[PDB]
Amino acid sequence: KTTLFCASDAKAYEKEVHNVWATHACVPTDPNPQEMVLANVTENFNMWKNDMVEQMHEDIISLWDESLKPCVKLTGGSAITQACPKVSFDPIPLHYCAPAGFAILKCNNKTFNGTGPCRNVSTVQCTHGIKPVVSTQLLLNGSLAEEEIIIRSENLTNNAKTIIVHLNESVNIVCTRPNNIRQAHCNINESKWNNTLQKVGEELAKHFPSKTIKFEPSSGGDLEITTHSFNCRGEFFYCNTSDLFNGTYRNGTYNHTGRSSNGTITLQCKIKQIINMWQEVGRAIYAPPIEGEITCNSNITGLLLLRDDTETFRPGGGDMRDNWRSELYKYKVVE
Ligand SMILES: CNCc1ccc2c(c1)N(C(=O)OCc1ccccc1)[C@H](CNC(=N)N)[C@H]2NC(=O)C(=O)Nc1ccc(Cl)c(F)c1
Ligand SMILES: *[C@@H]1O[C@H](CO)[C@@H](O)[C@H](O)[C@H]1NC(C)=O
Ligand SMILES: *[C@@H]1O[C@H](CO)[C@@H](O)[C@H](O)[C@H]1NC(C)=O
Ligand SMILES: *[C@@H]1O[C@H](CO)[C@@H](O)[C@H](O)[C@H]1NC(C)=O
Ligand SMILES: *[C@@H]1O[C@H](CO)[C@@H](O)[C@H](O)[C@H]1NC(C)=O
Ligand SMILES: *[C@@H]1O[C@H](CO)[C@@H](O)[C@H](O)[C@H]1NC(C)=O
Ligand SMILES: *[C@@H]1O[C@H](CO)[C@@H](O)[C@H](O)[C@H]1NC(C)=O
Ligand SMILES: *[C@@H]1O[C@H](CO)[C@@H](O)[C@H](O)[C@H]1NC(C)=O
Repeated sequence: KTTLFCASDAKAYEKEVHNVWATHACVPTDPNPQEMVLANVTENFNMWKNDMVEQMHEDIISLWDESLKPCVKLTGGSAITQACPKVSFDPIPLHYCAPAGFAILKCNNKTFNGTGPCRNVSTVQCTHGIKPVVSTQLLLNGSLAEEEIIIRSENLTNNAKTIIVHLNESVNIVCTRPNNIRQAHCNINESKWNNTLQKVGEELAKHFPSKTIKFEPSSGGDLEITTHSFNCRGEFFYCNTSDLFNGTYRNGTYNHTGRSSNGTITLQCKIKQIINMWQEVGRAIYAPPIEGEITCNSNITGLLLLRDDTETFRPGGGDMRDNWRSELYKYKVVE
């Protein structure tokens, strides 16, 4: 309804690039924030049409332009060349704050699916701290649901609409390029993956009740959406999830179909230099990988799915506003 500002813990003395950007663009966080409950009000939210998401998307585009400069950027006809130094890159949390005379309304219902009316509301001046993590298929390093796994969609009957699964317990994923230069792998505990994909099948079943629930690898598209892609320490990883989204949930029981080995699923990955950009339609070329071991240890805290008797779900992604939505869903600017 208005333009918001960001607050952060960044420090002007980190040269990590999120820190640099935030110290120029954000104000410091209030050490003790005000929050004002109101259990009577009942207030309508819509996470799928929330202008906080558009403002955040702008900010993160700006951060990546300042920070992860490509050697070449192809946008349509044009090709732009610049210095592409290797940088230190680790996302930090960002708070979005309402300016003077507006407030941010927070929905306090633990199972609120992001849509419709909400009974227990609050007024705050800033959101919680949201780490702007760019990735597909798996949402990393977010904040888990309080109670049960929530299923969010602008419209579950429209199978073109992305489904956000909000996990209530996180699942560890560890990706490494050991000391090819391009070759890397990720490891997930097959047990924890089994467990969470069962519970996700249960919630999906509540919404599609006759049908069998199948998980299957992403069909087609750019490598960025057909693998789980993400930035780790500056380098762009592309990890094959064919052994991860691979399993059936038949009779209130889940059966994993993908290959494990000693109780860990291992995704093969490549570090790539030609990137399809998430900010706009365009390509970006980066320098070859840094030296040594490149490792990220992340929490899978949500999933992005697309639905095709039987209902089949494939990993989705590609529109980073859904990443921001998965965090901003309980908030609304007012007044
Ligand atoms: C229903 N939604 C389907 C969908 C599928 C695929 C995409 C979108 C949307 N895009 C999308 O919405 O852009 C936002 C937008 C919206 C409206 C108008 C313009 C732009 C992307 C369009 N950009 C290209 N074509 N170059 C494409 N996504 C990626 O390229 C991607 O994620 N790359 C990547 C790079 C690095 C990392 Cl680390 C990473 F994790 C991922
Ligand atoms: C979310 O809840 C609303 C009612 O609050 C309901 O109308 C809508 O269908 C639900 N959507 C999903 C994806 O569960
Ligand atoms: C998370 O939610 C699921 C499904 O809604 C439920 O079965 C499970 O017990 C919950 N787990 C935890 C750790 O709260
Ligand atoms: C969402 O789903 C379908 C589109 O397939 C359509 O009936 C309408 O847009 C929506 N329906 C409901 C119940 O929201
Ligand atoms: C879940 O993973 C463990 C580890 O391999 C396995 O022993 C167990 O049988 C699996 N459960 C399934 C596939 O339902
Ligand atoms: C992932 O690996 C499988 C089997 O190794 C292969 O068939 C599939 O095409 C791969 N997908 C991508 C996007 O690399
Ligand atoms: C599941 O994994 C196996 C081996 O890891 C693979 O052969 C199979 O094609 C995968 N399922 C699908 C639907 O791709
Ligand atoms: C997730 O957070 C951990 C701890 O801050 C970090 O080491 C890891 O690299 C993060 N993952 C991504 C993809 O940013």
